Amino acid sequence: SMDSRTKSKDYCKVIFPYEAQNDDELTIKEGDIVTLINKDCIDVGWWEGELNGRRGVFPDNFVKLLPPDFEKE
Repeated sequence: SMDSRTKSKDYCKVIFPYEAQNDDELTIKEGDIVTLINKDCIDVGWWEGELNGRRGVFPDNFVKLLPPDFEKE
């Protein structure tokens, strides 16, 4: 039962579609919401998040970081 138990979290709204080229990547569909878990370093413009129970990496250029007020959990 993979779940999150932390206060310092982050959420992002899928602005555009993006299929994970591999298991290492994460798939996202426009309109959906991805939970930001980590943030790549050498991968400028890429962040690590989770969606539909799938954790991976995706282009930050295809997602919109939610405000500090918007908090699902």
